[PDB]
Amino acid sequence: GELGAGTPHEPYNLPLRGNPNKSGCHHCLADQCHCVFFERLLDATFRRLKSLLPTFVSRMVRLMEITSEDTFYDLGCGNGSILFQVAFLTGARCVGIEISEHNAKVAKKAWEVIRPELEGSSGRSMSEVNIITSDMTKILADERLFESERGKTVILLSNLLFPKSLTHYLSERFRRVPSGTRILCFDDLYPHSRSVAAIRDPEAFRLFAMTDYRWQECSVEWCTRDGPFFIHRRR
Ligand SMILES: Nc1ncnc2c1ncn2[C@@H]1O[C@H](CSCC[C@H](N)C(=O)O)[C@@H](O)[C@H]1O
Ligand SMILES: [Ca+2]
Ligand SMILES: [Cl-]
Ligand SMILES: [Zn+2]
Repeated sequence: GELGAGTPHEPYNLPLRGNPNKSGCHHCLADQCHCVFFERLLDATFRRLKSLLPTFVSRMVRLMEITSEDTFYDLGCGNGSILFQVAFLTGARCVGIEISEHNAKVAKKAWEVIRPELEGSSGRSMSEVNIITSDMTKILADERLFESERGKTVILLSNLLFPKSLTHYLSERFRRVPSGTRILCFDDLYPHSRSVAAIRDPEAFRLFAMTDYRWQECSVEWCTRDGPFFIHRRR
């Protein structure tokens, strides 16, 4: 149902439906979804105690082919909302890395209060969610990270406000993750808008299949309008 072709000139884009689906959602292709449920649950949880909204996560789970056999990594997970939604929708093991100690504390406490509610409503046990309080560069400096997962690895990199040096280091490091790994970024790790890119960086194209996307309107906190993001799949 997505429009476009995933190319730089025709990125994949999903227009909002004029009327909500049966779950009240204007975003998802499916006529049933959990976006509003998670909106309300997240808001209630964090009241009891720069972001991607639940509609974005619902679209992402489909785009990145996330399965219960995958391990989902949110690099810069913040309060952990993405981890909670991905675990609920996929059953994958979820790992978040957060450099801010306060944010890691908030994510762990929110997970503790939220997991009982998800398991009570769905009747199913939640997969594991782990929060690592650290700079992601320290963690990813280990070449053995992700290797045992055999490419059953999904990585979210919300790096619009990351310094360019950090994104560049991640672009270098992700060339060496196993085949099959899927990586989502916003400030492109492997700029490929121009046709000469494959001559400038032939290794990046040998190592990745690259797909361009527009995020749906009102799916990101900072913008009501749409914007670009990219999925790179290790060949
Ligand atoms: N070098 C670094 N290592 C780990 N986390 C970092 C980091 N630089 C920035 N971050 C974190 O990345 C987060 C970006 S906000 C994105 C939050 C979440 N991924 C979402 O999509 O909703 C911030 O919480 C910030 O603390
Ligand atoms: Ca490797
Ligand atoms: Cl490898
Ligand atoms: Zn939805």
